[PDB]
Amino acid sequence: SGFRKMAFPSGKVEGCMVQVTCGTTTLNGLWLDDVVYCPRHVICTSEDMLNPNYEDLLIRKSNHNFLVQAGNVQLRVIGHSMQNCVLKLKVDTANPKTPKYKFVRIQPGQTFSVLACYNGSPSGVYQCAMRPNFTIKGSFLNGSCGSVGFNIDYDCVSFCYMHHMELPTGVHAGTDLEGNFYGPFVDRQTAQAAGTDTTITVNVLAWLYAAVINGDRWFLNRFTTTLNDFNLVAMKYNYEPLTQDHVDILGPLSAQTGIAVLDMCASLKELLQNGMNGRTILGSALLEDEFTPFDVVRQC
Amino acid sequence: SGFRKMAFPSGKVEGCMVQVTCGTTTLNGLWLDDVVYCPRHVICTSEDMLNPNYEDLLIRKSNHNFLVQAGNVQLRVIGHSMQNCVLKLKVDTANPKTPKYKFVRIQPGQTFSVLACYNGSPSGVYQCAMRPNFTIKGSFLNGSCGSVGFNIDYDCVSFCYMHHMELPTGVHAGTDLEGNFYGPFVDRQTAQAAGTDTTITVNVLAWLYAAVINGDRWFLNRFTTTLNDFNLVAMKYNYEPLTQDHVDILGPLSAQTGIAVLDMCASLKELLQNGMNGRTILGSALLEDEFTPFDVVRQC
Ligand SMILES: Cc1cc(-n2c(CC(C)C)nc3cc(O)c(O)c(O)c3c2=O)ccc1F
Ligand SMILES: Cc1cc(-n2c(CC(C)C)nc3cc(O)c(O)c(O)c3c2=O)ccc1F
Repeated sequence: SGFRKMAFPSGKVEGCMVQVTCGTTTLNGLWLDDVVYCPRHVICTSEDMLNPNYEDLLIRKSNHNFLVQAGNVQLRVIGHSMQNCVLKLKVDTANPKTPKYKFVRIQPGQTFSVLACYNGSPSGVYQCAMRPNFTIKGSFLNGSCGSVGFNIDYDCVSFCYMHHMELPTGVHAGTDLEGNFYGPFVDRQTAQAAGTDTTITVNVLAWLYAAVINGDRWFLNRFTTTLNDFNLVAMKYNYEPLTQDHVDILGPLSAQTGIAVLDMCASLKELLQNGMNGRTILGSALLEDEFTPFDVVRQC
Repeated sequence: SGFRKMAFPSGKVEGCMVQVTCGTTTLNGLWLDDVVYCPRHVICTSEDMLNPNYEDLLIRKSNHNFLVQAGNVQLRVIGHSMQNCVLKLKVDTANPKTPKYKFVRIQPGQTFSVLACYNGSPSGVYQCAMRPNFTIKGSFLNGSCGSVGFNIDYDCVSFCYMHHMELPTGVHAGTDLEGNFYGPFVDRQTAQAAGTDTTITVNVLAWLYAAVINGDRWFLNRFTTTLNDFNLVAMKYNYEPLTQDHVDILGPLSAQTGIAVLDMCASLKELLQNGMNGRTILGSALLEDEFTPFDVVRQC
């Protein structure tokens, strides 16, 4: 029993975190086989950021401009190149702690764990969702660039996020591990801001199921709604539309609790229209939307 | 910016988790140097639990009754003994991944990370507080016994919790690593239940400071209160009394935000008397009490 925001064990990723220094900037890098991945703005000075031509700055660099430290051991950089917004520093040593890994890009609404790092040293691990507006509500101080997000499946680490910058509202923007930003953000100084966000409906539903599995039942009722009538209510309250595919995905959880998806939607409609009247669900007074259906099955 | 429930990187603890089987029971063990630590009820059958004499059950055991598996490698048990409520299985191999470690007992109100494990395999990591009633609000399914709680300080893992059982309200009870239970709980079948709980005041205050550091300010005000007048309000709302030592501990956070502790107490008094009026603090509609002052400084 119990339900917590649970990250994946981070050990497999901790063994890949290194420190990359170029000029006066030190940030974090991901060391897999004989390649070190890090944000390309490591090659920039502060005054470069207005309109950096990264093609410029990189040709003006050479291997010895990059100091790579794995723990106490210096790694010798033997090659450098750019892929989109990440830098690939080829080193002379394959990381013996390289786990089986994948570079996958996630969808808004999916979750992952973040290993927050400073100077190549892991500091903490926590769960995140990719928001519908492609930001993440992380916890990052200056120095955390290069920290990565990931899922683990059996033995295989699927890296999905690298941290690049904080936006003006305090949320976070980054790339997949091929260097392509999530969302309409760039690694140069602009007034870029997070777009408007929505609540991830299928996740809220999944979390309600986690609540029923854990003995919270006060919000259940005898009503059902149609998918169309629920979606009218969702749009009013700034929730993603619910699709039949979401309904299908919630199936297992529906079967385990004996509460039909559209039966649970009726409860969600009541919660949105009436609030909670001073009660809580799984220790929260808000509707939580950063647990996927998979996260719930995983933990329950 | 941002503020999340952040666990410590679990890699150092993952390398110590093993699987301990005795009879038909398989649970988790902590492998440090040439000793494997696990709950002593691993030697019990279900029908033993009414009034087990653990001195009994253990003398009726021998080394080969205990199967210890570290990943795929079987560990040979060469000694067994009981210390309070934990079993110490001496094995013929010192764990080469033994970190620097300590066995420390924590106080109610302190926090730690839990590496939830099944069959010796780490499943997830998350943050917990030891409640004032010595339970923890964890996330544990059957099979999770032997999972440990810990803090990390520099390079040193201070183990503070081993999981033993779930209580009827769904909260969790366990021991320190010397086998002494937190709170008035026993590893035998009774109607034992969590005692009444209170809210950890100094932590709520710390979290309010984390909120001010992150730009949440709507709950601040120009009032101050006396320590005694705040404590009258705390007792009414089932909050721990606030001591001068708590006030001292909050000092750094007070200095960093320029908000005097008793100034923040006045805000806490208003929040308790009026609620939040539909607003949120750090994404929560409840007053959070599972961040210590240290947790806040650590993350901010
Ligand atoms: C103005 C601006 C700054 C950055 N920037 C840079 C780039 C540097 C040359 C100032 N380096 C970082 C390093 C970190 O370790 C970190 O955590 C960060 O957030 C940043 C970061 O944001 C990115 C785009 C921009 F338009
Ligand atoms: C009735 C009762 C059960 C237990 N008990 C036992 C003991 C076993 C012989 C049934 N083994 C566990 C193994 C886990 O892996 C786990 O997660 C658990 O919660 C337990 C657990 O609770 C402890 C005291 C009790 F009075």
